[PDB]
Parts: sequence; C-alpha cells; structure tokens
Amino acid sequence: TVGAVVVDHEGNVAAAVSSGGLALKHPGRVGQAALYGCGCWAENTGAHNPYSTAVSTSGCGEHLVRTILARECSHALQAEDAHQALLETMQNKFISSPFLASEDGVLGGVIVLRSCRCQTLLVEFLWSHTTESMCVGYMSAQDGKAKTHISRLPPGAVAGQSVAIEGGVCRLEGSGSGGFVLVHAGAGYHSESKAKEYKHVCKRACQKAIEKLQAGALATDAVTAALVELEDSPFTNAGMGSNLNLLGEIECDASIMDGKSLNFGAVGALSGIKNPVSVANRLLCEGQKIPPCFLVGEGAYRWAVDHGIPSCPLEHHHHH
Amino acid sequence: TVGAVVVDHEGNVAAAVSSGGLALKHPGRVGQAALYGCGCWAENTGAHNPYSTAVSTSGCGEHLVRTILARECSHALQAEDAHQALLETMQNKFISSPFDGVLGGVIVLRSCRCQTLLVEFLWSHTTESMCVGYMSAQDGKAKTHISRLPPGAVAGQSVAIEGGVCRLEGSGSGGFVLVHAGAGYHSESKAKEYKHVCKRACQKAIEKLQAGALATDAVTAALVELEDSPFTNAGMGSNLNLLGEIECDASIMDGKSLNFGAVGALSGIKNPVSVANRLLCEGQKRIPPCFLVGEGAYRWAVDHGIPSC
Ligand SMILES: */C=C/S(=O)(=O)N1CCN(Cc2ccc(OC(F)(F)F)c(F)c2)[C@@H](COCC#C)C1
Ligand SMILES: */C=C\S(=O)(=O)N1CCN(Cc2ccc(OC(F)(F)F)c(F)c2)[C@@H](COCC#C)C1
Ligand SMILES: [Cl-]
Ligand SMILES: [Cl-]
Ligand code: NA
Ligand code: NA
Repeated sequence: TVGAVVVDHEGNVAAAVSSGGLALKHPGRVGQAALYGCGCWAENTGAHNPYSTAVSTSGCGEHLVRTILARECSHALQAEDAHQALLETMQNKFISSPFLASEDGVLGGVIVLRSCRCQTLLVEFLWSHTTESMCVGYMSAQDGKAKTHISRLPPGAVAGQSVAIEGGVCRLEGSGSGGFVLVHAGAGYHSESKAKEYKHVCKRACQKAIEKLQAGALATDAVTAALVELEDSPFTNAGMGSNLNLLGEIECDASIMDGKSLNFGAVGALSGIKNPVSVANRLLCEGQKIPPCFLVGEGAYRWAVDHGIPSCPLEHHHHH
Repeated sequence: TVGAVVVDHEGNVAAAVSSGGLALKHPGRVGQAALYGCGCWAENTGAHNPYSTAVSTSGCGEHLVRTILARECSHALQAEDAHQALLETMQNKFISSPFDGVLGGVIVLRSCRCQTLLVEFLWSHTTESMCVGYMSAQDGKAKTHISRLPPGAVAGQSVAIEGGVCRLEGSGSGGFVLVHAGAGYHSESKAKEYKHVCKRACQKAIEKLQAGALATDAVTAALVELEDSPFTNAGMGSNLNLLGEIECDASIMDGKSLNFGAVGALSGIKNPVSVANRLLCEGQKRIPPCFLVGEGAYRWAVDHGIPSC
C-alpha cells in the first residue's frame, strides 16, 4: 500500500491511496484502499472544521476498514493539538478499537497533513504507524529538495501494539504557486536492503507532485502523479509488483479524494491497468463535470479502457 | 433497495441491506448497499454508546455513501431523544450535508436493558413514500405501513419520520424485527404487494429467532424474502445495468461481534444477502475476507453451495 497527501498554495488538499491487497487473497477481495472513508480522506476547511485536512493509510487487511481510520483521523485533527489528536486516535480508535478486539495485533499507519491560513499557509504534517517501519518522503515547493525518512518503532516497542509518531511543521507563502506533499511507500516489516529504493521512490514521488503544483495543476492531479510514481516501483505492493492473489493474478484497489469539492473516485479488484490510481482520479475528474464514483472488476477495466487510460489486455483477466 | 434490522431476546442487534443499484448503471458500479458504514450498521451497547443500535438504509445514488449515513445515524441515536436525533441527522447530516435534493431513507432500532428490554424503532425518508413492516415475537402479528410525505411536502427537501416503542421480555427466545421494501416514488397499486412482502419478511425473521437463531441469521431470513419479490430492487427483479445485466450489492453487520460481510457487483446469485451473511459467518471462526466483488464473489458463493441462477 502506497499513499500521498497534497496541499496547494491556497489550502486545497487532496489524498490518494493504492494497494495490491493481501497476498494469496481470494479473487474479488477488496480492502481499505478502495473504500470510502477508510483508505484516504480529504476535506477543506469549512464552517464545522477550521483546518483543511488530508489523510492516507498504510498497511493492509481489514483493520483499517473496520475502524474507518482515514476519516477518523481527519475528524480528530480538527482539535488544536494535531500531534496529540493523532496519537489518541491511533491508540484508542485503532489499536484499542472494540472492532478489532479478538485480533492479536493491529498493523497499519497513516500520513496526515492539515493546513490553515494565518496571506500565508501553515502546514502540519505527521506520520504514524504500528508496524515495525514506514517509509515517508515530504517536500514543499519552496524547499526544492525532497526529504525522505524511514520511521521505526523504538526499542521496547511491540509491533501491532505500540505506536510510533513523528512530524513537522511547514509555513508556505500562499502567494505564488507553491504547496507541500507527503508520501509513503508502505508500512510493514523493516528491510535494510531496498530501504534505499523505498526512500528514492518517495523522493521521486514528491518531486512529481511538486512539479505538478509548480505547473498550476490541481491538488488531485498532483497527488495522482505522486501515486503513479509509487505504484510503478516494483518494490511496492501497488500497481506493478502487486501481491498475487490465490489464482496468481493481480487485483488492485485505489482511491482518491478532493478536499475542495469533497468528491471521490475509487476502483476495486482492478486487473490489467498499469496505474490504478489513474482510473480513480479519472472517475473523480469526470464526476466534477449521477456519475459513478466506485467501479470494480471487469466493469472498472472496460471503463478505464474507454477513457484512454493505458491498459494491459495480457494482464487482464475476465473469468466467466 | 431493501433492508431489515433485528434485536434478539438478549439485546443483540443485527442489520442488513440489499440492492440492485441504479438502473442502467455502468457495469461494475458499486453503491452504498455494499460499503462498510454506509448501507447498514449494527453495534451492541458498549462503553462509548449506551444503546444497542441497528440501522439499514434505503434509496440509491451516492448521497448515502458520501455521508456514511448508517453509521452516522447509529452514533446520533446515542442521544436521549431518538426521534430528535434521527430528524437532526436527516436534516443536518443528510439534506444539508456539505457532501439540489437528496433522496433516501433509513430504518433504525435501538434497545437497552431495564430483566426487560426496551426497543425504540423508527423509519425516516425524504422520498415520497416508504413501505415498512415490523413485528415482535410476542404480538405474533406483523404490522405493515406505508409512510408518505405529508401534503405540500417536496421529495428530496422534506423529511418524514415515524416510529414506535416495544418492550420485550429478555428471558425467552423472542425479539423484534423492522424491515423496509424500499423508499421511492409512491405507488397506489402494488402497495399491497409491498406490504405483503414486508409481512412475510417479518414472519421469517421472527420464526428464526423463535428457533434459537442468531440475530444475523434472522435478519438474513428477512432480506431473502424481500429480495425474492419481483417488485423490490434487490435480488430477483433488480434494476438492469447499462448492458442489461443484474449486478447486486448487499451487506450485513452483527452488533455483538461487530463483524461484517458484503458483496458488490454480484451477478448470477439468487440471494446476495445469503452470500454476505456467509462471509460474516465464516469470519467468526490470517484475516478472512469480508468484502468480495464481481466474478470472484460469484465463484466464492458457488464454492460455498449458495444457490445460483
Ligand atoms: C433509487 C432507486 S431504489 O432505492 O432502488 N428504488 C426505490 C424503491 N423502489 C420500489 C419501491 C417504491 C416505493 C415504495 O413505497 C411504497 F410506495 F409505499 F410502496 C416501496 F416500498 C418500494 C425501487 C423499485 O425499482 C425498480 C424495481 C424492481 C427503486
Ligand atoms: C499488508 C501488507 S502491505 O501494507 O501491502 N505491505 C507493507 C509494506 N510493504 C513494503 C514496505 C516494507 C517496509 C517499508 O519500510 C521500510 F522498511 F522502511 F523500508 C516500506 F516503505 C515498504 C509491502 C510490500 O509487499 C510486497 C511487495 C511489493 C507489503
Ligand atoms: Cl481472502
Ligand atoms: Cl454509472
Ligand atoms: Na508497485
Ligand atoms: Na427483488
């Protein structure tokens, strides 16, 4: 599972997530990366909530679905202390949820950003996870150098039971064409090898999002360009290199949310398309112009092909 | 879209929903009846919420998805005034949501111990009409009712809300069920058949409860009866998609275990709720799947002996 969250120079936020799902899963199994409220969330500031907030999840399985975690994090981040709010959410609504009571260990994570104007923009960004490790990258259009970091649980922590949480704060000039992106290449077991490859795909994903923002793109188009980069790494469980299901086939889940319009696009159990996030983003894009927001399986593939999204007929399965 | 909510003689609740989705939808479009939190919700009383609560939605489109309505209703029903809470939610988190005119509805129940069991049940809709049925194991006669918007109301802008109260003896093998056959345009004809299918749905759920069945099996038995009516947009008679085929969404949640099962874009299976219930039942025993779609869901259903069509 890979993810990204973006804020543009106006405080418009977007979020997206993409995943291959569990290895050896039954065909047609859909997990959190496709599910509204669960895999990602983006919500601009409004009357009821003073921050623009964007959230994307990491890890896989049903833990992130049962707790509707991305939306839960977004709502908690309307409290003053963002760090305390996220930590409480991870401890109380994730690790100690009653929805995961008979579960021995809860494995997952989030990337978060929230912004507010003060004309300048204050951006707080955080990551948190209960896995051994998580790889993040982040970048603002002004700093012009992506930063990458491998977040680990400290000694004495217990994976699936302890929380790690880190973050930072960034002030932007909301005058030009700037913004900020935070991405993650996955949260799971530590891997000393390929650790450099996860950091470098996070660096490249941040750069693609920043370049889109610097060319005037919408936050949804910038967060999508970051996820395309993350998907395309053979080392991430999303897009190319996704875990194979029980029949040895690839089935991808992906979704995206726009904070300004609150519209959403998602695909589930999608095979034969190089970049599942591209279909979710196109579903969101066409909805802006009742249009569908969530397509699965054969229908999602045919819809993607009819909208000129690069396909793979040899990688597409249609059982009957 | 059809739905049911059940509470058993112990106060365990369950909820389920099933739908054919939008007429002429693009193949593979999945709507609220398959989506966790959106189509149905069931949650026994716990530390954060003093009532056991079950919710099932009605209508189609994406309005019920965008507001995660079933869970939202469940959380609002933790306030004292259940009627006020549901109305506020329908007006504030549904009609006036930040997410011109929104068409849908809900059935809800909430229960608490007093050894006696107090069950409050409500339905609400912004559609012209909605057909519901309800029954307790003690009264032994199902009641069906057509809820309509009052004169002068405008569908998608006004709210209708009604409900009742039921006291159960929490000692025997009783319970209570509330069902709906859909919320949409009023139909003077076939209204008798919508009431009749709700009546049969309640009786099946009550019969299961009286045989010692779980609340999830009882709510499943209600939805199987609702699906099989050619007049409901679920199971048999589902709206055909853009290519002239049936693709069903269904889900079910257990208040006691909080487990969940769901199918989306399911073709070729007579009773989609049976598959969702079977996914839930297998989960009770690596994390087993709770949400299957498309050809994979069909193959799983047939491999588990669930009748095809
Ligand atoms: C949005 C579409 S739907 O929710 O699938 N849908 C609404 C309900 N329809 C049947 C129905 C209409 C009105 C009812 O109330 C009554 F008038 F009081 F009877 C009712 F109970 C059910 C669905 C029928 O779709 C076509 C078919 C089959 C559509
Ligand atoms: C449920 C499993 S998953 O969320 O799809 N998944 C977890 C992440 N995996 C790759 C990964 C591991 C560790 C990382 O951080 C670290 F150690 F610092 F480098 C990381 F960034 C990514 C993922 C890969 O699975 C096989 C593939 C491809 C599995
Ligand atoms: Cl599986
Ligand atoms: Cl459609
Ligand atoms: Na990949
Ligand atoms: Na039917």
